[PDB]
Amino acid sequence: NFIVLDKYIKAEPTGDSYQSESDLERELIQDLRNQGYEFISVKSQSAMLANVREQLQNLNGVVFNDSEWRRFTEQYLDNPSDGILDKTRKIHIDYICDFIFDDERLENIYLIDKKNLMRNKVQIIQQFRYDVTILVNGLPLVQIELKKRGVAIREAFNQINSENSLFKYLQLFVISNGTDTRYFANTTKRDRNSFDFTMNWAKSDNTLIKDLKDFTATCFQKHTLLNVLVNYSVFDSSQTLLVMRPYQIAATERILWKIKSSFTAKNWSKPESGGYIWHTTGSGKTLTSFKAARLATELDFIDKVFFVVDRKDLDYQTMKEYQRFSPDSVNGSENTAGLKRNLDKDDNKIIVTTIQKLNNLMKAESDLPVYNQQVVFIFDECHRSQFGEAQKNLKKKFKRYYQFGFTGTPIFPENALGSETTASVFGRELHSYVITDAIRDEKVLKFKVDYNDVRPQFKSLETETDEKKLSAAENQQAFLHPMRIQEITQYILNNFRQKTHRTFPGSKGFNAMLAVSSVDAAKAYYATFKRLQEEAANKSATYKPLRIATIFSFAGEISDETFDTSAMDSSAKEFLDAAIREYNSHFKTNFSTDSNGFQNYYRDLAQRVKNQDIDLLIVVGMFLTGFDAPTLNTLFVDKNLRYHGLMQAFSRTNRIYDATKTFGNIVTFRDLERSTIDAITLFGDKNTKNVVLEKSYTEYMEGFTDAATGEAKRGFMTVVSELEQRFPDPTSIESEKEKKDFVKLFGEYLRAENILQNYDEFATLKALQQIDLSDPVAVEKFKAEHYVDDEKFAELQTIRLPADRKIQDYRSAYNDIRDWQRRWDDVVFEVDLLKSQ
Ligand SMILES: Nc1ncnc2c1ncn2[C@@H]1O[C@H](COP(=O)(O)OP(=O)(O)OP(=O)(O)O)[C@@H](O)[C@H]1O
Ligand SMILES: [Mg+2]
Repeated sequence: NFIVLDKYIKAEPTGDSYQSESDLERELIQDLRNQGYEFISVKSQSAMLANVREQLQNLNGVVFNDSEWRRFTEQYLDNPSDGILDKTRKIHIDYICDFIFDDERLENIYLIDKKNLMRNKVQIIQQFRYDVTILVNGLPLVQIELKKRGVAIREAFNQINSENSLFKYLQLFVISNGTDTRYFANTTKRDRNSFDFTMNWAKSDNTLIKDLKDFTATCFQKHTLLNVLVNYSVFDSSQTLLVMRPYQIAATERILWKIKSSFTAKNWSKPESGGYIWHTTGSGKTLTSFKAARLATELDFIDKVFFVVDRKDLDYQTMKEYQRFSPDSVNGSENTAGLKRNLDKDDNKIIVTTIQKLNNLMKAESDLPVYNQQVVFIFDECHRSQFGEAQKNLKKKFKRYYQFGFTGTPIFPENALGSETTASVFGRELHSYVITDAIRDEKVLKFKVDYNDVRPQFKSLETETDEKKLSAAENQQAFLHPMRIQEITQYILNNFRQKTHRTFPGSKGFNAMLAVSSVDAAKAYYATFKRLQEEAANKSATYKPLRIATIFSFAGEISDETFDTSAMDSSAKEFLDAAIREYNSHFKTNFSTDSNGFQNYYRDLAQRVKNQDIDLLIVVGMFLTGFDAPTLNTLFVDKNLRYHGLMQAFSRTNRIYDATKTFGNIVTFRDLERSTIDAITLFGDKNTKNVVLEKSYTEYMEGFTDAATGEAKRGFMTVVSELEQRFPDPTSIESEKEKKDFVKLFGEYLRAENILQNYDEFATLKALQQIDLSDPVAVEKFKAEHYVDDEKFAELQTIRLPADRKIQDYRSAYNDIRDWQRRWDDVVFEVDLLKSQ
């Protein structure tokens, strides 16, 4: 009985007017009542408290007196000092209070029955703003915000903890205009707080369920809702609440059903017992897989659950997270001691480990009791090389097992390259969520891939398709040639802030990575960066330097780098040591070259790249696979990437953040265009690249038509033209209609400008807006910096952009109309783009 349905029957309108908010609320209440949600009238905190007393007393089979209830309220349920985070902690972890009565007996008082869900009492109330609140055992856990049919859901979200304090217990938010319904977690954290994280409910085929009637009839089925709240909502060690998306739940629950059905049939340790999940890169594989293992421990018939990852994919939050379930057993090292120690932990089913360690252990160990136990394996995006050996030993040793795997880049026959196919190893595909689905849902970002062809001397070298010549090409004469490195480094320095959206004043923006071909490349780059930055530091006292850092150790798959720095040669070792010394100096930290020091350097670095304490990370093969950095928008690539490695590296930029991050920038100094198309194609079909790859500069300036949606889009020059024709201003106002039309138009302007900030052509056009009128030192400087010859420099002067001041006036008027709107249904303001500018 899956809560993400294989088949659902699109319901019928009554009807029975569906236009207004109270109409939506009427049908919502009626439908929920048909679904077994008792409706009650609660006008106060007092009445809520009373109702809760009733439900909890019934649920726990106990009766408080007024003194005991008051004490229970003040010290556990209703603590005045409690915030939202404390209530979430109470729902997810601390949901049992061991209470001392007046007669001095001790009893466990549950807020929720998680063992038997349906014993829980669900109820509904309405607003005491049109809202409908779902109470579980009296506690409000769900909030449905209702808006009129006309109201744009993104603006509705844009609009909408203290008192009444019981509403701190809120876990799940849902907001509907009746055409569309979107759910999102309740939290105080602000980094997941944008519209991009709101979610549509769906089926196993990931077909969306937009409207309120069907959302209600599916997501709001008591069994579905309660399972989403209790079993499908992850609370991490940073006290962040993440509600899972339908594809994550579908995959997870299908894995659970698979394990159980395979156990009932006593059919195990063969491909048909387990399964694989194809979840496109960035879709949340680590979150879901770890969650699945944790749920798999809840099966009584299972003795042990292995959750296994690749040390290559480790980073700060993830290690912090694994530490509590498997103390000091998860790291870069080869040591199996922590693994075999956790393996002996009494009354404990979960073991997190790295594939390296599991393989080492399975190599060294023979008679381990676990081999004979009923075991579940969950593999999270493991590289092929280690995985094969691990599989050989796994097959030979564990006698009763169900193994599962998550990947965003499966192994088909056509990419086999010496290894076994994913299907051969894991058997059936239990669920799929592909790249095109993810991009359709906006849960993942597109790529803008561009070869920067600025360098004629090195061009034929950068276009080389032959594998052997490329290997031979790494030296000071060809790829590592001082001028090439200097030109690239100068480009990256010059265009960094532009790429990363640091350009407009006071803007926070993003950061970037530089992926390179080898250790010598990394060294050359770091050195050149320091040199050029010191020179620019001389040239100007107003220069504001970037913070560069690097990490690497020793070696279309991306080559793994061990955490043992001893394997490095002396030159690299000394350069890394020097780099860590400098890093230590600036950041006031102590990390050393030794195993532990380098391990903690890796950790601290991951952390500082995630929060933008470091502006550009110069890496070779590290952090190119699993690294999670939503604020990283740009990857610079001097390296040969193909297929799964290509997709995995590029995906470092694919994390959604908000309206500011439109897509990830991939700026390459070697021609990757063909490899990009091949890679995207392998993992999709011949049309996949059109959905994945962003369109051209010319298309965004002059207009085009999107294939997937079918909609026509302006047309930034068209937008600007309409701004000047229709709104010379202030007289182009004052009526309401003109205000509205202007808000819509300028909205388009802001979205288009924001998009075009990532194109060198537009950056150049904008750049040209200071320049000349007498001394052409800055003219030739403009030509050299933007690599623009005279033939272009002539035409760029012909293209009229609107004056900076006119833009400022537009922006301030836009903001004014917004503030006024606070004190119009179709209209959506760009809050996110505004708040930066
Ligand atoms: N259901 C969700 N709700 C909120 N945030 C989510 C959800 N699922 C994933 N995320 C966020 O998306 C980001 C990427 O998650 P994650 O690294 O698990 O994806 P992945 O597919 O494992 O990535 P990769 O393919 O690089 O290994 C994380 O920061 C995570 O917090
Ligand atoms: Mg991951």
